[PDB]
Amino acid sequence: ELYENKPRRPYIL
Repeated sequence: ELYENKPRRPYIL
């Protein structure tokens, strides 16, 4: 729904 795509693009790949 929101910007829940944060754990898909972690600071450390």
